[PDB]
Amino acid sequence: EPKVVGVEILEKSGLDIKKLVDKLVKATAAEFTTYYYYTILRMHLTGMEGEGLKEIAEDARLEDRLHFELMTQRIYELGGGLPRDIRQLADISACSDAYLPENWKDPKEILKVLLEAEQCAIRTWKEVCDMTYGKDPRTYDLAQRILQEEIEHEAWFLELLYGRPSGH
Amino acid sequence: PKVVGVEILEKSGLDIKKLVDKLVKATAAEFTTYYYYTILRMHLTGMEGEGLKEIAEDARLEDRLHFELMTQRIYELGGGLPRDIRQLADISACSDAYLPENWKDPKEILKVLLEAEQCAIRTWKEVCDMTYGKDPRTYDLAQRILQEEIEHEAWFLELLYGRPSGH
Amino acid sequence: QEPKVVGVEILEKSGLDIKKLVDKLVKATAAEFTTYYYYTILRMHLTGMEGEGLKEIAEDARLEDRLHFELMTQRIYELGGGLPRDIRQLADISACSDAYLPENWKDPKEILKVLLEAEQCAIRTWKEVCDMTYGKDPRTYDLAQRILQEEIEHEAWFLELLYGRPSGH
Amino acid sequence: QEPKVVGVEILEKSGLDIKKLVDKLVKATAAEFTTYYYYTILRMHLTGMEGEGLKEIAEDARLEDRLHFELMTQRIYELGGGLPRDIRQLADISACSDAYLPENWKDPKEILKVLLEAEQCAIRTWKEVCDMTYGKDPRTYDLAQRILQEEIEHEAWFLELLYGRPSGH
Amino acid sequence: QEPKVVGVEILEKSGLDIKKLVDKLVKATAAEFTTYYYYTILRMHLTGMEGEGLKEIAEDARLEDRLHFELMTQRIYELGGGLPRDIRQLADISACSDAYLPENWKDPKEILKVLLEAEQCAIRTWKEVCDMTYGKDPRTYDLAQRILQEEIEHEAWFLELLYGRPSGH
Amino acid sequence: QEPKVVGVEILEKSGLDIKKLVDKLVKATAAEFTTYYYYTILRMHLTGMEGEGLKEIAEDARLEDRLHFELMTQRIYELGGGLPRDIRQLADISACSDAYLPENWKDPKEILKVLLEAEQCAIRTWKEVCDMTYGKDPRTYDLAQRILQEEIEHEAWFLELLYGRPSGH
Amino acid sequence: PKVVGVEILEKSGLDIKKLVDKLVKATAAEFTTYYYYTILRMHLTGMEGEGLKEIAEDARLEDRLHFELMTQRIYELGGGLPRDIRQLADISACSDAYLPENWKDPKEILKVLLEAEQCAIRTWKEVCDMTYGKDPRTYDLAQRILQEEIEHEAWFLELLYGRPSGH
Amino acid sequence: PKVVGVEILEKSGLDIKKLVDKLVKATAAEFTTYYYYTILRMHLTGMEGEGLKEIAEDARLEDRLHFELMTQRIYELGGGLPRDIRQLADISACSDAYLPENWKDPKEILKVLLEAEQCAIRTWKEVCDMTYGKDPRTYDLAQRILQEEIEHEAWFLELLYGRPSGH
Amino acid sequence: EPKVVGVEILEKSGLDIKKLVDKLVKATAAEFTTYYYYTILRMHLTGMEGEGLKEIAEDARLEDRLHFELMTQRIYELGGGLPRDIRQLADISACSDAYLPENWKDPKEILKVLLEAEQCAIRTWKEVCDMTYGKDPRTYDLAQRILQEEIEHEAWFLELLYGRPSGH
Amino acid sequence: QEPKVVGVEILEKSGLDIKKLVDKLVKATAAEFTTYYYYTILRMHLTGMEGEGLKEIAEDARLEDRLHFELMTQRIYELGGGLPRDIRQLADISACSDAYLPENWKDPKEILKVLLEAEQCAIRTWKEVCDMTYGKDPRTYDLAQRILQEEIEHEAWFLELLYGRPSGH
Amino acid sequence: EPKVVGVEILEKSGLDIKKLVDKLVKATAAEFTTYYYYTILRMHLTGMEGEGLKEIAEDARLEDRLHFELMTQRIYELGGGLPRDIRQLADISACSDAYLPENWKDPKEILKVLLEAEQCAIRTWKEVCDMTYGKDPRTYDLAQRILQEEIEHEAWFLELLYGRPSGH
Amino acid sequence: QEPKVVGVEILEKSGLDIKKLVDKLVKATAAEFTTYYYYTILRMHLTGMEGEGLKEIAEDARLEDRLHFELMTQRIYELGGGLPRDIRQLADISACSDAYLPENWKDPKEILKVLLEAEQCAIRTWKEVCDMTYGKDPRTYDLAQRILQEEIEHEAWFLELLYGRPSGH
Ligand SMILES: [Fe+3]
Ligand SMILES: [Fe+3]
Ligand SMILES: [Fe+3]
Ligand SMILES: [Fe+3]
Ligand SMILES: [Fe+3]
Ligand SMILES: [Fe+3]
Ligand SMILES: [Fe+3]
Ligand SMILES: [Fe+3]
Ligand SMILES: [Fe+3]
Ligand SMILES: [Fe+3]
Ligand SMILES: [Fe+3]
Ligand SMILES: [Fe+3]
Ligand SMILES: [Zn+2]
Ligand SMILES: [Zn+2]
Ligand SMILES: [Zn+2]
Ligand SMILES: [Zn+2]
Ligand SMILES: [Zn+2]
Ligand SMILES: [Zn+2]
Ligand SMILES: [Zn+2]
Ligand SMILES: [Zn+2]
Ligand SMILES: [Zn+2]
Ligand SMILES: [Zn+2]
Ligand SMILES: [Zn+2]
Ligand SMILES: [Zn+2]
Repeated sequence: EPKVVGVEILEKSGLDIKKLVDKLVKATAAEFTTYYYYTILRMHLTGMEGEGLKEIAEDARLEDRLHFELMTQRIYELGGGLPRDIRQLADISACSDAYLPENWKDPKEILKVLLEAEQCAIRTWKEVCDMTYGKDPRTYDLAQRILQEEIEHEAWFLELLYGRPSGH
Repeated sequence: PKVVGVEILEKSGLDIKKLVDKLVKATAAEFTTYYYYTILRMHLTGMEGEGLKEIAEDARLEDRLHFELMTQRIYELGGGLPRDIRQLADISACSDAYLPENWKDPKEILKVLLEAEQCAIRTWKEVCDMTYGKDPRTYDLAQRILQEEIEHEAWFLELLYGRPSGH
Repeated sequence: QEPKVVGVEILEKSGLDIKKLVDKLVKATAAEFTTYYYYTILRMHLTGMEGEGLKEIAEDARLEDRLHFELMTQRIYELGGGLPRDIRQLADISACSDAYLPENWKDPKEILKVLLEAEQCAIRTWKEVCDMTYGKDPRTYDLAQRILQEEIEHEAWFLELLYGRPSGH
Repeated sequence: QEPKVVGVEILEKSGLDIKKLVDKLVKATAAEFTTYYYYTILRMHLTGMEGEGLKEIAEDARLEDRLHFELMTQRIYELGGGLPRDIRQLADISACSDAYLPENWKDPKEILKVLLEAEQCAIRTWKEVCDMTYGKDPRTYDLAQRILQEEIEHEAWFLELLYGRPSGH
Repeated sequence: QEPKVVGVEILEKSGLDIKKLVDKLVKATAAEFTTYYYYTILRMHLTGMEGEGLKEIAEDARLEDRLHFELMTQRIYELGGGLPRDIRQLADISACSDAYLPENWKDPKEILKVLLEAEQCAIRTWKEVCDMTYGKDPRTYDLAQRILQEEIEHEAWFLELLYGRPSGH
Repeated sequence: QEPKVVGVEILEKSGLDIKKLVDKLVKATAAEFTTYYYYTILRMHLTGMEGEGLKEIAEDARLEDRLHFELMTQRIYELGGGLPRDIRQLADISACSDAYLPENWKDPKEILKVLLEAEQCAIRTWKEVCDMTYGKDPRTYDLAQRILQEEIEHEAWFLELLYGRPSGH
Repeated sequence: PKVVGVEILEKSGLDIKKLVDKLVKATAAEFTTYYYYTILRMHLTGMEGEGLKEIAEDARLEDRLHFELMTQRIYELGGGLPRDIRQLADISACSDAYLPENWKDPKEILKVLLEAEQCAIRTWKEVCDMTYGKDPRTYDLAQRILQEEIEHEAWFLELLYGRPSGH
Repeated sequence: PKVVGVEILEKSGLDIKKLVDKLVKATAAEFTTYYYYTILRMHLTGMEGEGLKEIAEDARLEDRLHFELMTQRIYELGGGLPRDIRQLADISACSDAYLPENWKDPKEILKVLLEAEQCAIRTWKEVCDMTYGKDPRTYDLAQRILQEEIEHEAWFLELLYGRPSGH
Repeated sequence: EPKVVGVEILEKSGLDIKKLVDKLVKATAAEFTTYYYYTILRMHLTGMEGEGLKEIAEDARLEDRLHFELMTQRIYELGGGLPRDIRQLADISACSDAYLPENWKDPKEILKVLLEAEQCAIRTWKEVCDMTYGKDPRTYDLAQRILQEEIEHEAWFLELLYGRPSGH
Repeated sequence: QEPKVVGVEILEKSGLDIKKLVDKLVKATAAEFTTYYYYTILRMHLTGMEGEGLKEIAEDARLEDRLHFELMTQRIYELGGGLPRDIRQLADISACSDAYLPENWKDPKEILKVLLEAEQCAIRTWKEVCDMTYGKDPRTYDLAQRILQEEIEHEAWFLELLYGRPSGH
Repeated sequence: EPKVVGVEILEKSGLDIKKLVDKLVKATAAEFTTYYYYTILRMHLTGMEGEGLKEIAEDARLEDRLHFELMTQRIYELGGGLPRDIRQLADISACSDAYLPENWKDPKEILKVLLEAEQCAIRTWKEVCDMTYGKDPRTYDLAQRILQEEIEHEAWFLELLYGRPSGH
Repeated sequence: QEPKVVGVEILEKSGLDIKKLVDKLVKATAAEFTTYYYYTILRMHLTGMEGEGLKEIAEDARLEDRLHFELMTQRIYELGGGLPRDIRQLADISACSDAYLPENWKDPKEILKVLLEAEQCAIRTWKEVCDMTYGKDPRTYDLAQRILQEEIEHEAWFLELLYGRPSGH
């Protein structure tokens, strides 16, 4: 088999690459399911109450799809892969399925689901940062970038649900 | 002069005078919509109506382009717009989208917008039915317009009621 | 009681079975979503000097199929339908068989075969939708026709690679 | 092996004669290619102060007809057909009569007559294709309809110049 | 409560009659909206080889006058006025006479005469607004001045076509 | 001795008190700078589902007012004036009262009231500058008029939100 | 022909022949500036003059556009440019901006630039005074130009002396 | 009419009738190339031919622009294109770039492309030699075209053989 | 009150968030005052000596305004705010007021003030980096980005005052 | 010291008379500057419905000739020459006769004649420069050739308008 | 001499700046030689085998030239410089000269050279990251960015030589 | 045996020594590469208030010379030549002397002298290539002429800075 120096420099640090890839896959799986589940959640932000909220949920959805594309590349660079079956992907997702709630006509119910998904993502990508910190500059940078946007996403929904200031 | 773009329609047994008459009435409604939606958008005020303005604005501008689009086709078919602007108002396929009395309730404005769009859907669907399998040019343009009226209705349905649609 | 939806009424007047249409739309649109996932993996494994040029053709199909998902999803909700609540449901009701990475994937022709079969299924799937909406539902027909148009192109791409059959660019 | 082409199968199921369709497509597309050549010459000879403003209208038609050629050529190969081997064959099978420079070309109305007759032939030609593919072949219909749409516009341009007949811009 | 509108107060302090100003603005803005309709028809009928180059000049005026309508309508509502409830009312209160298609429209000079008279009326109309707002209402003056500026250009275009009078481009 | 500044001489010939003008300009421009700061905080606290849509309107005003600061600052130096040496001086000489975050800011109407009052002060402030420069200083008048024009729009935005009063977009 | 854009000015008691005469002389100076600033910019050489070239270049190009701008207006008012280019030079509102003798000192070039701009300020200010409250079109264009001449003077004042201005 | 753009060439002792005749034959080859390269590109199929299509496409589109470019010049010199499109085919400077019999081997297609480009190089080089030192306009355009034919040959040489060239 | 997971992940590290926000506010305050004071400093880079220097001071001014916008967002994400009064902001600024010097007609006097402001900013943002290093990826990244531009700004003015090479 | 200018040395080695070349360049470039002035007037007077479409062709020539002036002026200074101190000197040394507005300018053919004669002079003028720099001065040749190229186009435009002679677009 | 605070903050950390600059110069020298040597290597990726490979080698070449431009700036900011002579630069390069191989007509021979150059770059920039980690935010960020692209470059050539998945 | 290269054959027919040409091209192109390196260092040391404005002129030359390297390198391979195997070879065969940082670099005139001498060498170098290819090799001549054209401009820039000699912008 071939010498992969991009991997060797990580192994020298004592980094467990199988464990890292496994965490990346679960985190990345959650991004893909988010892209699906946030589609439905955005659709159901209806009425005059929910109208302005759609574009905030839309932004999060599209940015999370790009988080999937971003970290997928890295998984393969490290010698890992995505699950063969899409159902496997759903089952190993780092996060709980962001289902449409029962009383979805109250947009706060939708916002709670979005908020919980984002909070899970924050914990998930923060764990990846802690592992790659001081060992894997490439993975750390990508994971830090993603984490940075999840923090923003949580801040958006916190501002809508509660009266908590954040951004724009 | 020989107009072959018309001859190919006549061969299909399409009544062109009747078609143009329908096109003019449908196109006239697009022009009045451009005027009336201006006033309806202006009065979507307050914190309730603020986000609604841009949705009404999008419909208004798209409907003006529907007028531009089908006006070209009317003249290609040998027809024309009414000589007087008041005639145009009178032959409009749709009822006048007047500002309602309790306009400070934005739902009243949304009701008027919704009714205007629903009329447009029925209007352009009729044109599609006549041109279907006979007039590819007019069908395509009418279909395109109808497609956007469906979207417009869906927007206002989502606002008035809690009914999902688009973006 | 429930709102009047005239965009749906004009379809019902034609005798169109809207529940049956929406069902077909959901299954077709579900296949576009799974394509987006499965083509990702298929594209990743078009490796070596043989597979290098093939990646961007598979990429083009993947990205266009994701936009097919976005496009028809909007229409499904306009018709009063919805996507499955669970992502696993979506996978299961898909109109097409799962485009799994083949066993001998290092032969790029094996991957091309899987891509081709997926596209061929999509052609049949969207053609059925066109036949139902033809002369009844202008909006759904136009969107389904547009999608079908690109699936035909996608098939043609992979036919040109697998066999020596001329198509496009 | 001879490959399964599902984009063709779905057409055959409708009872569409594909050999006859491709033959019509080739003759129509040939006329587009000759238009691109002949309209070059016709445009060149729209001279003087009378013909100056007419050049750009003939130019627009020329370039749009060249894109019609490019558009439908792709579709011909997707259907398993091809362009004629020889360029002279193409000229001979053209759906339309050759748009030759008239004898009294210094009268710009003589040139406009030739342009108009060429467009009128194209309208009839692409309308036939629409009638054949209508309800059977969504892809070919859509493309042919798009082209027909522009030929109708082109005829309208020249009708407005020759006679005083309103149209577009 | 009835709100304090300081953008209006600063005008009242100058001794400006706001009801009279708004009335003039509405009549002037109404003429812009009717122009957009009537110039459509006038442009359509600038046919033949004589009228071909004239279409785009009439087009430019039409589109610019539609933007004049949009521009001043905003200002009317800022001043606490509104457009007429009915579109027929708008037509009736228009500052200018209806720009009807003339009888011998096949002579493009007949159309140019109508265009010119409409522009000349607009110049007088917007010049009056400038005189009223001059030294009192900077916002309305600036907008009216901008519009007047383009009406002067429009008149100059048609004067150059009808007569041999130099102007612009 | 000191350079001849003809851009200033033409103003002095009109009898314009340049020291007094520059003073008014500095105080007006100081208010634009503090607006940029204070609107930042006000925008940040337009939270919840009530305040979400209001943020971008407050944002637009903030950014436009910062450009008003940039615009008139250039002019102040052209007239031989300058900004205060200390940033605390600037705050104190501001033409307008500090747009502090209100106590019950969680009611977005409280924030809107503060925004409205700031804009109303700016309208009065720039209108005074227009009155002084009117018929004497074309450059300062034009810039002050432009700014005033946008403050009128800003007021209209917040009037439409607080009360149901129609304006713009 | 009836020219209503002119009639509205005559009603104000504006002397149009006198106005056009001033406009032509002012516009002529803009044309000569375009020529003379070319030569002045070329000779802003050395390490001293290197940064100065682009400031002189900006003025030159803006002044050429002033010529284009007001030339249109002259013809709208029924006037015209001089038949001969030498006439234009002679009726210029400003003295010829000749390359000075000790041009290798860039301050000499800056002095010539500054004097030309100062003349332009006085020239266009006079036009503003005449058209003020009578001719909105000519006033607006003249005001716009004057505005840029003020900026141009400020640029050269900042270079020659230590006087702050802009960017 | 006096055509001075032609007179300046005649003074150089340039045979303009002979030049135009060569230009027409060279330009005719560009037009046929646009047709024939279409078919050649279509048949660069399989995994072997996939990357080759875009290189053949680039040549095809550039050669069509060569036709547009020199066609203008032919008319400036008082010449014209053949009345019949079949005449154009017959007077082409180059042999017809027919699809070869064993086209499924992409090297067969590349051979045809290469031969067509090599003919074009010789064709436009001849035009450069005639116009060299006499006709700056025609020389410049011919030189430009020749420059791209050299590049086209280099592309196909790199594909057929292992010969380095460009990108 | 609401659960803010973007904050919780920082608290787990042992990061003092009140102390961090306090440092961010003082640093961010200095960026805002820079935007004001560099306006005046740029205006007074006059003559043929100062002409080319204006655009370098302009670039720093505009980039520092964006540093204010950037870190302000983050302050609110962390549950902090800007001072209620603008005068408070000036008083808590991390840096000394970049006043116009007395002999400003010598452009070197202006450059000295600009240089001292930038040097203060370097120390200020470096302190923030040291605190957030290995605990707060989002704040660290933003502070590192800003620091990176302050280093460039100092290098610009060092190249003008002294003959010290840097960049472009 | 007097500096070594190698860009000039390489020309002197060819036996090129640089003083004579610069003199020709100045006279040719002077004609471009006067063209920019005179073509302004000529364009203004292409009025009526006859002259309307002709304006933009005269406009294109005017603007392109102004860029010819800018282009070759740079080269004159690179060769160690300069433009005349006085603008009147420039007019007098112009390679071409002054393109004055003709007496019967209301006939647009009279204007076209003047334009044509000016272009024909420019062709002869720049062709001379090409002949001198040919095989000696690559930079001056290339620039002169580029200009000549556009003058040939300009002559072709006016020949097509005056007479019925084909050319371009 | 002048106070350079951008350097002082590094010295406080205990960072050896002479040693760091020396490593930066050798790393940066390798980027410059890469720009030259990859030109030749790309030229010789000929035939129908090598055609698609040219653009991948082109991308690496151009990105490595930008790595040279990027880190050169930083070298001067730290008070270092490039070698006076270009031949010195070649001799101190961190990497072995990426010469055209003897059997270059086999594109795999070229790919091996490209791969070895990229693997050397990975080790080189990873060393810089390890030194600047937790001491020099600016240098670390730039070196991390470069490393990130070298990892991608290695992954490209690994995918071509062997059948190893990576990116696009 | 070896492929027929017609782009080379047409040159050989002219009697052009291609081996000698390629050799000159390589040495000229090598100097463009070393310029890119050496100008980097020279630009870096144009410090202080004296050198600030000079940096961007040196930058422009550096970047343009790197593109000269890219441009002619392509041509060298088209002619069947190649770049030196070792980068040290390239440095040694360079047509120009190494543009080293001078000892008293803190005087920007010392740096300008080095830049000027490098450009002057490039002018002579590319002029020689033009003389050889003149009337034989249109492609190489055109590229070499273009490069020469920019070296003349580069020299003119540095002549204007070092001495007071007018040039361009
Ligand atoms: Fe998220
Ligand atoms: Fe609508
Ligand atoms: Fe597909
Ligand atoms: Fe056509
Ligand atoms: Fe008008
Ligand atoms: Fe404001
Ligand atoms: Fe000026
Ligand atoms: Fe070719
Ligand atoms: Fe800073
Ligand atoms: Fe000319
Ligand atoms: Fe690399
Ligand atoms: Fe150079
Ligand atoms: Zn995410
Ligand atoms: Zn509509
Ligand atoms: Zn699809
Ligand atoms: Zn066509
Ligand atoms: Zn108007
Ligand atoms: Zn403001
Ligand atoms: Zn001026
Ligand atoms: Zn060609
Ligand atoms: Zn900062
Ligand atoms: Zn010219
Ligand atoms: Zn690198
Ligand atoms: Zn060079």
